[PDB]
Amino acid sequence: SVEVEILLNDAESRKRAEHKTEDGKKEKYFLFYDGETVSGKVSLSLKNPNKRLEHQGIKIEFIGQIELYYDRGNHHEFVSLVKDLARPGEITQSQAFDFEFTHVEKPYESYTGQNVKLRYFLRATISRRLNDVVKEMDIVVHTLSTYPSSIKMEVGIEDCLHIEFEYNKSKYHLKDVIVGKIYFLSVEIKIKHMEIDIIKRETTGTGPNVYHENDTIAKYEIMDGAPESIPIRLFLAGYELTPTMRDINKKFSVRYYLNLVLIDEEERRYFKQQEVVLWRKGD
Repeated sequence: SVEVEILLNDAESRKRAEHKTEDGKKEKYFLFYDGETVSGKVSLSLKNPNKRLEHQGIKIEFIGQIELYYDRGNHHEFVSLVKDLARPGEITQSQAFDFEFTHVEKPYESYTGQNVKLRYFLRATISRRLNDVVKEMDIVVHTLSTYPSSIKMEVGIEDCLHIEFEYNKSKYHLKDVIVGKIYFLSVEIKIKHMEIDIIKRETTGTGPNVYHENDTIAKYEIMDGAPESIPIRLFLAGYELTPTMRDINKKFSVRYYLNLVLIDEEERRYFKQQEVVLWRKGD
């Protein structure tokens, strides 16, 4: 019947960004920042040159929403712009409709998680008696930040095991290098195994319940039994990372931790973790 296309102005002049979809594929989408105008045209193409198409209105929407997987039908839209493009009538010929949303709120970064998703899109809808012809084009949003000593964390019993991990920042951008050192200051118990992890914690809070998903992004092992310091360098740019996302519209958080892990000879596990705020540096 109809083929609806959504075409952005300055299409081939604007930046695209890679973003992983719920499946696992990484597609490229038009990248927008907070505030930016979103404009273009909704293109209608009559499959049958020779045939009207009746409708109860054509409209374009800019929507920003949070979708919780434990409540999948119930979208939480945080920004909705609606611009009606046509009154009910009929299309008797392929044609396009201009649209512009000036000043578009996009407070949060796009996120495709484990129990939750935050996406922006344009939706063009042709209302009809039977079923609406609906067309959605996702667009991706990024949030840039700008920022400016030593941070320490330690693990193990009292007299018999004291390990100290020291690193340069409490904040890192997504291409940064975590520069630190492991100090073995006391080792009366044999150490069977030790590692530094970077962990992504996704916290989704849907209804009375909160769900929690830990994802180990990077696992850096500390070798062979002769524990002196050992310098640590974790290269963030090698990993799939997103900025820290704190309490996004009180629906979910994505936070990152350095997780110090120590397994002794009696097989006792010693854990310590500390939050590092990730952020996106503007290119």
